[PDB]
Formats: sequence, C-alpha cells, structure tokens
Amino acid sequence: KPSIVILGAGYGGIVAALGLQKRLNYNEADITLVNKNDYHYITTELHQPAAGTMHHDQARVGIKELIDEKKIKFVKDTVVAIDREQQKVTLQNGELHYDYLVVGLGSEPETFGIEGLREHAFSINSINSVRIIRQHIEYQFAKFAAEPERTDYLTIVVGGAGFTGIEFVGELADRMPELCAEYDVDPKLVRIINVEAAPTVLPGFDPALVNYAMDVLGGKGVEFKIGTPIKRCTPEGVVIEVDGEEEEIKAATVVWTGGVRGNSIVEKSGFETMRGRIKVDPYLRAPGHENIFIVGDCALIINEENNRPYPPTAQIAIQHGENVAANLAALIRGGSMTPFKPHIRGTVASLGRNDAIGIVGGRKVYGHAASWLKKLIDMRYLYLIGGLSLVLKK
Amino acid sequence: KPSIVILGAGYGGIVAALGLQKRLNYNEADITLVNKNDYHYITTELHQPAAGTMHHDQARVGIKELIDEKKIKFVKDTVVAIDREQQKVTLQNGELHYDYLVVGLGSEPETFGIEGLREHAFSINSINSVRIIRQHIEYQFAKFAAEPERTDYLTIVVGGAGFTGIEFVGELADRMPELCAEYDVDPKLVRIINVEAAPTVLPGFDPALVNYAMDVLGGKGVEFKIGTPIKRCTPEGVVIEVDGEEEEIKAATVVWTGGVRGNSIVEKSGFETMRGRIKVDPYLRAPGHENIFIVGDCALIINEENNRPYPPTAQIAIQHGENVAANLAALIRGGSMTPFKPHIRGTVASLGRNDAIGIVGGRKVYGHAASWLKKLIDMRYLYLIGGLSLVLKK
Ligand SMILES: Cc1cc2nc3c(=O)[nH]c(=O)nc-3n(C[C@H](O)[C@H](O)[C@H](O)COP(=O)(O)OP(=O)(O)OC[C@H]3O[C@@H](n4cnc5c(N)ncnc54)[C@H](O)[C@@H]3O)c2cc1C
Ligand SMILES: Cc1cc2nc3c(=O)[nH]c(=O)nc-3n(C[C@H](O)[C@H](O)[C@H](O)COP(=O)(O)OP(=O)(O)OC[C@H]3O[C@@H](n4cnc5c(N)ncnc54)[C@H](O)[C@@H]3O)c2cc1C
Repeated sequence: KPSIVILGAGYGGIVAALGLQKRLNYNEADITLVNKNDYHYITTELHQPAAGTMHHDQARVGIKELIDEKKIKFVKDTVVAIDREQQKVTLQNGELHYDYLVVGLGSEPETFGIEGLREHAFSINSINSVRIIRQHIEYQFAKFAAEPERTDYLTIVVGGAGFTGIEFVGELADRMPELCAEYDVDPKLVRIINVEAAPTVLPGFDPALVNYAMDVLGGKGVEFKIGTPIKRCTPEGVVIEVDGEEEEIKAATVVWTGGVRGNSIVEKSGFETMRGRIKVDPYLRAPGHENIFIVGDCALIINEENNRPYPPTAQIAIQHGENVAANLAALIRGGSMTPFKPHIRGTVASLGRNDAIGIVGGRKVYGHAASWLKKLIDMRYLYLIGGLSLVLKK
Repeated sequence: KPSIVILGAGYGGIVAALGLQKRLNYNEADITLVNKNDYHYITTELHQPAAGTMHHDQARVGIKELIDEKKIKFVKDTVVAIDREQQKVTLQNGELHYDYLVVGLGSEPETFGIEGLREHAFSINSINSVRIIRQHIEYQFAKFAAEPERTDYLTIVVGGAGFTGIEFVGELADRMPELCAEYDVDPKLVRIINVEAAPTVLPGFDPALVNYAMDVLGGKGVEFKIGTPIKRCTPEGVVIEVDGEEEEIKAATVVWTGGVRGNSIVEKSGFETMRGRIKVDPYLRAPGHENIFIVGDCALIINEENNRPYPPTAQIAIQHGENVAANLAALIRGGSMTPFKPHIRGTVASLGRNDAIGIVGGRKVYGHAASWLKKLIDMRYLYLIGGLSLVLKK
C-alpha cells in the first residue's frame, strides 16, 4: 500500500482528496490529508466576513464531515518543511513519509519588501485573518465617537485595485450604513480608499466592466487612487507617492490586496519557483519529481496562446485537484496518466451584496443577474465537495 | 423672570428637569438643560453592553423624547467651566447665564495617581466607553486564534471588587461561551480576574451576600485576588502586590472599577470639594451659594444618624432631582423649601443575566427572585421619566 500525502486542504487539496476517495477502493493506498485547521474555508467568500456582511461560519466547513475516515486519515498540523531527498514532510508536531506528494499549501501575501506593510497591514486569506480585520474595523469605529477629531479611525485603505480589492471595498461600502448607525458615526466622514500602483483599475480586465465597477463603487463613496504606489505602512496609515512627492494618508486600517505568491515553504524546500509557484509539467508534477504533484496557487501554468501565466484562481485549483486525483489513481494502478488542460469559464466579481460584474457563457453580465449568477457558481463548488447536504446547510 | 440652568442630563439632571416641567407654568421661568449628548443613558445598565450581553441602544433614550420643548430648551454641548462670580457657564461652543444653577455632571474615574491606570485601563461610564470596551475585548479574542500562545489576549483584569466590578464580571462570565465559539477559543484558557486592594470582596456589604456572590461567580470561573493592590498598568497588563512583592499579570484588557470622584469641572470652578464632591447644605445647595444646587454624584451627603457618607448612587440621585425641582419651584414662587431627606430602599446586584444578590424591603434576596426584582426596580425609573410608553419600549 503506497502512501499519498496531501498538504493543505484548500480548493486543490480537498478536491484531490475527495477525488482519490471516489476513484480508489479500500486498501489501495494510504491517504493522509494535512491541514493546519480542522476546517476548510471558502476562500473566494472571505471578503464578506472581513467586511462583516456575512458570518464567517458561512464560509467554512468541517473537513471530517466531507471525507471518509476509513479512506482518508486527516492530520491537523502545520507543515514546516519538505525534504525531497528523504521524501519526508516535517510538521510542527511530527513527521510524515510519502510515496506520492500533493502540495496545495496555497498562497501567502507578497508585499514586495514595502516597509511596514507585512507588519502593519492586514490580509484577507483565512477565517482567522478576516475575523481580525472585521473586529479591528469595528474597534476603530467604536473609538471615534469619544474622539470625533480622529477621522483616521473612519479611514480604510485598501492597497491594490485587483479582483480581491474591488470585491472587498464593495462589501465595505454596503456595510457602512449599519456600521455608522451602530457607533453614532457621521457616514460622510467615512473614507474607503482603493490605492493602486498600476495605471488602471482592475488592470487586464475589459474596460467596459471596469468603468461600470468604478462608477458603482464611486457612487457608493469609494475613492480610487490610481498610478499611486504605497511607499510605506504604519499603524497610523500609509505614505503614498503623488506627482513625485510623498503624501501621507492617516488611516487606522490598511488592508493589502496588492499581490500574492506561492507559499514560501515550497521555495524554501528547494523547488525551483517563479513568485513561489512551480512551473509544473503537463501532468501537474514538479519537474524532476515523478511522484510530487502541485495544485492550486502553488502551481504555475503558462497559456501557450499568449505566453502569459494563468492567475492563481480557485477555478483552476479545482481543475488541478480533479486531474491529480485521476492521475494518481492511474499511477497506483500502473496505468498511463492524462495531461492537464485548463478550461477557463467565466468569473463574476461582486460589487457589494446586490451588484456584480463579469463574463458568463461569453456574455457580459450586470447587476442582479450577475449577482445571482455568482451565487449559483459558488453553490456549484459546495455541491461538488459536500453534495446537496452542504448546499442546503449554506 | 429667572433663568434655570441644568448641567448634565443624568439621573439627577433629567429628574430635576422633568420635575420643574411638571411643577412650573410656561411663563414662570426659563429652563435650559445642557448635555454633551442628545441622549440620556441608563448608567446602572452599562455593565451589560460593556460585556456585550445587551445592545447599547437598550441603555439610552433620546432627551427630546422625554422633555417638553415649549417648557425646556435643550442644549447639546459640553460644559467647560462655571463662573460663580459672573453666574455664567462656559461651554465649548458658547456660554450661558443663570439665576439658578443645578449641577448634575456626574462622576469621572478616580485612579488615585496609579501609574498607567488612567491611560491604559478602560472605564464603564458612558455609551461610548462601553462600546469601546466591548469591541476591544472582541478584538483581542479575534487575534487569539492566529496566535494561540498569546493567552494574555484571553485574560481580562477588572480592578476593584465593588458593586460595578462584580456586576461586570458576572456579565463577562455569561458572555464567554458565545464569545469563545465565535472565535474558536478554548473556554478553559479564558481568565477573568477581579483584583481588589481591600482584604474582602465587596467590602462593606453583608458577608452572607458576598460569600454567595463569590460562590456563584467562582463557579463560573471568575478569579478573585483580594488584599492585592494594582501598582501600575500597561497595555500589556498590570503589576500587583502579593505579600509585599511585585507580580505581573499579562492581560490585553484592563477595566477599572476601583473608584470615582465628582466631575473635575466642579473643583476647577473654585468650589470647595472633598474628592471632587460638594458637601451640600440640607437643601442640596453649594455652601455660600443660595442659588446653586448640586445633584447626583457631584453631591456629598452625610447620614446624620451615624455620620457616614452616602455612596454615589442613582437611587439617591433621583431623590436629589425630585427635591431640587420641588425646592426650586418654591423659591421661584416665594414659598418655603423642604430639607432633603433620603429614603434608601433596597439595591440588587446582578450576577449575570440569571442570578443576583441584594436586600429588598427588609429581606435578603437570591437567584431568579432577586434577578426579577432588579429589573422591576429599574423599570420604575423608566416609568418615572418616560411613563408607560418608555417602559413598553424597553
Ligand atoms: C476575497 C478573495 C476572493 C476570491 N474570489 C475568487 C473568484 O471569484 N474566482 C476564482 O477563481 N478565485 C477567487 N479567489 C482566489 C482563490 O480563493 C484562490 O486561488 C484559491 O483559494 C487557491 O486554492 P488553494 O487550494 O491553492 O489555496 P487555499 O484555498 O488558500 O488553501 C490552502 C489550505 O492550506 C492550509 N495551509 C496553508 N499553509 C499551511 C501550512 N504550512 N500547513 C498546513 N496547512 C496549511 C490552509 O489553512 C488552507 O486550508 C479569491 C481569493 C480571495 C482572497
Ligand atoms: C455598571 C454601573 C452600575 C450601576 N448600578 C447601580 C444600581 O444598581 N443602583 C444605584 O443606586 N446606582 C448604580 N450605579 C451608580 C449610578 O449609575 C450613578 O450613581 C448615577 O449615574 C449618578 O447619577 P448622575 O446624574 O449624578 O451622573 P450620570 O448618570 O453619570 O449623569 C451625568 C450626565 O451628565 C453628562 N455630562 C457629564 N459631563 C458633562 C460635561 N462636561 N458637559 C456636558 N454634559 C456632561 C453626561 O453625558 C451624563 O449625561 C451604577 C453605576 C455603574 C457604572
């Protein structure tokens, strides 16, 4: 019985684990799933509890409830290092050996060495982190009424006007009326500032969709500072660069959505990486390793049509897991593997709870239509991993 | 036509204002009520929103909803100083003249010059302050899951084991199960520590009631450190004295319930005070001033039967307001005044939402009985200032 070890129970890992579960009979292989939490969180929904527009329990599910304990041994622990030569994974509270390894440790924030950013800014990338953001913001607003001159309490800076940043400021905008009512705050004093180094909001997306997004969010009071890089971050705010001069934004809350990289454990373990990501072979294996598969945000795929990398998405992470599960089963059974080919469908960006933008079926979508479509797409993933029961739960 | 100016819309000021409203005609006197907020808060209930066991809106009511605009002119402003010589009150955004003055500015925290206490500990004395405490604590618990070795996040130190401290830790204890579930916290790691310099919890109360209180709160996991003074306070915690030696308690939350004094404006205005309060004459007037009345926590009353001071309570504050309103009406109309005579009824201390201790009528009360009695007593005040409508509201 060969030992398959899966590192990280995210989109890539959970799908891979459940795939192997469905494809393999009992005693065909040992399957160990490692995750630092006993729950799997819906990473694509994390902007909502971060803004307090949805309870965080709506964005996570117990791993034991998803898997078959007789087929998969779940281990709750934190991966520290991978020893490729010994084929051993080092954890905080033990060690594991493998015949096959699946790395799905996800992303970590990339702050590009910008001073104070790692230590004084917040990230939206886990249940813990979004509860921290949520309660941090509520704490600032609670402090304001006693110190009405401290409008920096009411200022939130979101660094990076990409997909995550745009969805987050949308949620923040919807949250503000209730939040201000809770803490006797003049809503006109609230500032939500989206700061982007690139010269365009949502750089790389269709201009028509972008302008609609900016118009809607702009209407809701969101400010955009574009072509404006953050130079440093403090607990008092950020310094930005405007017209070749430094300008300070006093803000008690700074959220970084300006870049991610593959989990550093991968690169530190000696794998050759580009921005922490591994340019895997056609079978999603790490080059030089016939027994190591890489999924999700740790994997790098190049679109051969335009020589551009696919972005780190949940959508492609899911497709990774399905392919790896299929190919691992084949390897266990001495069969031939099937080369991975991504099929990129449409993605919808939420603009608060009642508005959205995106491409679905090949057509531009807006408003309530787009908003419902996003919910349906997200529901499909829940059905994939937890069947109708998980869908009915929430 | 005399000008009556009332400073502070607390128990003393609101009752006095409503009393004058009920006793005087529309042309007998000008009545101005000054308050820094447009709302009157139920100070005796503030321990609940501080612990998050009751929404803060349940502990306040709009002042305009209580008074008759044709009889009383409400001014939303902050009192800065009182000029006795000119009979003028200075505000942050203007100034007022009076023929008669009623001072009901309440208490402010007394930290006795204990280092760091004023700057790093929290007080339960307004709607703003309890929302700050509430969100501070939730913020600490939110941070814990990401740093499970920082158990100091889960330690709450309450300085002073008097009436307020006991009620507050009672509320915190009831809150903990829900709070821990919200933030994935092991409840056994939580520490609620009541620190008291005196050698007994609730010093001055009946020992039987005290022992019952400690047993109930102790069962709920509340720790008591008695004969233990706080020496200094930091954002990291407190230093305490144990057997003449320094010991540190690491705690991200320190709440001070160990002493209050009369609002400093009274002393700063040149009034002769003892611990910030004025030892008023039998008609609740400031000595040397036949036209200045002091009510509530700014007033000091000595029980002439046993020469001991009455504690600063809402119960006696209410009686102050009624007496002053009656006596002011008499002065305006040239009648004779009535010496203040306190009638001290029973007071019940809550021990969470489902338990309590106190004296009612002439018998000691416990449990659900005591708990309901406290609610009814508090309800009586709501009826006094707002009739059945306000009662039905809450
Ligand atoms: C607000 C937000 C919105 C998004 N919306 C979309 C969208 O609409 N469409 C789309 O396609 N993509 C979206 N994404 C991106 C998508 O969420 C990620 O691409 C996806 O999470 C990547 O899958 P993953 O399994 O590789 O990583 P992850 O989902 O992050 O999974 C990593 C797992 O491994 C665990 N883990 C991490 N490190 C360790 C360690 N040392 N030891 C043990 N366990 C560890 C983690 O606890 C976690 O469970 C969004 C991302 C964010 C932040
Ligand atoms: C948790 C807690 C529980 C309590 N429980 C009880 C109990 O059960 N029974 C009992 O008898 N007592 C109880 N007390 C004590 C009681 O609350 C006080 O004695 C009461 O509040 C005093 O009434 P007051 O009007 O003098 O002061 P306050 O109630 O504090 O009123 C002061 C008013 O004046 C305003 N004000 C203050 N300064 C200014 C300024 N510069 N300018 C303008 N406005 C100003 C304030 O905003 C406020 O509206 C409790 C106290 C606390 C903290």
